[PDB]
Amino acid sequence: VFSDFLLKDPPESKYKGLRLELAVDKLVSCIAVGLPLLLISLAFAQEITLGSQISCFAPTSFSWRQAAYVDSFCWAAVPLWLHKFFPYILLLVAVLLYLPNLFWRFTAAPHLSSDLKFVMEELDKCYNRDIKDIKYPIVEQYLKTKNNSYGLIIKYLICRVVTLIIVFTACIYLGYYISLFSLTDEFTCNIRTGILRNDTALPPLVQCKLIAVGVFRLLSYINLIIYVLIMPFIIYAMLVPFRKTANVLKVYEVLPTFSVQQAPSKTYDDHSLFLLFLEENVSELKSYKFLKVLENIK
Amino acid sequence: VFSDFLLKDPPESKYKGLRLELAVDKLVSCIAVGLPLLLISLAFAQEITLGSQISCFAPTSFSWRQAAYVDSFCWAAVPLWLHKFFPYILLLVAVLLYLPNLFWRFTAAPHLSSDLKFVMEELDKCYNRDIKDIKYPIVEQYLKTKNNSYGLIIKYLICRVVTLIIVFTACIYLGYYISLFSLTDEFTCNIRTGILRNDTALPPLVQCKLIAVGVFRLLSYINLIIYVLIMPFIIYAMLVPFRKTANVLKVYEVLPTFSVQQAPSKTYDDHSLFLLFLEENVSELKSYKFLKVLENIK
Repeated sequence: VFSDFLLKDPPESKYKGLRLELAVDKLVSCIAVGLPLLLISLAFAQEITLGSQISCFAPTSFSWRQAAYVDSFCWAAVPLWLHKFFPYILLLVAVLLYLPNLFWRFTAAPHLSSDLKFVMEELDKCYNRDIKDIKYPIVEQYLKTKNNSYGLIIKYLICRVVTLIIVFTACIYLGYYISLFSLTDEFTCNIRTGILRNDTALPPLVQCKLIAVGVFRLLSYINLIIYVLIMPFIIYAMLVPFRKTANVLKVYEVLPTFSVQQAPSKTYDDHSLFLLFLEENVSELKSYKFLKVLENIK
Repeated sequence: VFSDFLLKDPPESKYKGLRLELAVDKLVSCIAVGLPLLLISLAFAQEITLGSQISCFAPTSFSWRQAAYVDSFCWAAVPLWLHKFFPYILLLVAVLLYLPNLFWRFTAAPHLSSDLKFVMEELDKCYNRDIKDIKYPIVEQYLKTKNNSYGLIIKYLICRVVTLIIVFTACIYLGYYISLFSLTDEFTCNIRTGILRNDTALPPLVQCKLIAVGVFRLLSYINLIIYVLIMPFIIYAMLVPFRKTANVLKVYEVLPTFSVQQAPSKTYDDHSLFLLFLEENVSELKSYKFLKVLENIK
């Protein structure tokens, strides 16, 4: 009947902590954000301890400031900018990896939270009414409405694709850096450009060794290992229809007011993602344990 | 009848988190504020690691402090001030981009929040009364009153226009800097002005190379790419009437006390912006899901 649709008695803070993000996605994002931040914090601290990036052997005739000038000249411009922009690139990739979390929180979190709250409220009310009667399937209709939408799934896929693309780009950059800075970390520098061509009082070439190359190599190796370890998790999370989902509704047709589920399908609609979130958050539902034990009774 | 106008029972904290800013606007503002701040923090840290901005080759006859004096002279005054004022300009544009958020929060947030609260309260009360009757359109009148106002839409347009203008000015400045500081980062410096003209003990010219030019170029490239990526979002947000709006009222004429909407129009009035905010915040409304499932029933 049209008597259960009243909403004059809504819960205040009954749920208080609904999980709006999947556990594996949260873990992957947390790792991929924390590791670069900590590693470049370590790099900044280590070079602050060191105080320089490149060391060049200047002739004894040169004074202190002439040696400083040649050091600065050789530090500015085989691709050399890879070693110079490594921490900035790591910050950029860390910020880009943190961005999808903000996008998901700002574009899809409130609607998903409201839908989950409504669905579990309806489930609990229907279970209580049915268990009181034994001493209308609103949830089924809401899921049927969700069966044709495409917004939340598109947002989730966009977040996962952006994260995967950023991770792959970072992996490519780190591998290229590791391959390039492997033979040596020293080169020759020519202090000749400009007016310095005329005078021959300066050596034609000076040996310049790049410092902290080994530390950067170790950080690149760690980042590459972590990223190639976490990439399969992102790939698996992308395949929403093929996730190992446990049908929470499979235990709910024991009640008389629930029909047997038919036509699973669940290719790339909001039904699949919503079912995944419902399975994740079913721990809060009070009636789930009662339904499970009642099913195990028979 | 004139009996539903009582207000002796208002909710205390029923809503608790109404979204007073659009998701895309919030994301654009957050990105355009965070990126420059982090990038100039990186620039400050990097030069603190470096400790200098310009390196000049001084003659061996010069002492330490004479070289420091010529370094300072060449650092002070082809436009050179572009490289000197880059972080200050970035802070200025970041603060100017953060200003519209404060303007919107101080001038339009409370009134919009109150209007939204009143509208959803009226919607919920009318739905409950109608669903109780089946076992006066105050919202329509309030929207008709809002159909002639122009304040909130003017404030929103002012915020968007200011943000777009600041972003475009920053893009122009960054492009000009990138174009200018591309051929070289070194020049010649003349230590002659004042009493130094008479004595010939100083070289007529000295080579001075600007340091951190490549880092500034990379930061400018990143800022320009991000800003030209986010500008179309601002342009789309400016076109309020042409937004892909979903009529939340389209599901509300099922109730007998609701009339069919007519004359959409919605050119540049507060009705369009208020409808956009209502569609964004409809997730909090309890009756929206019930109306959706009832509409899907038929």
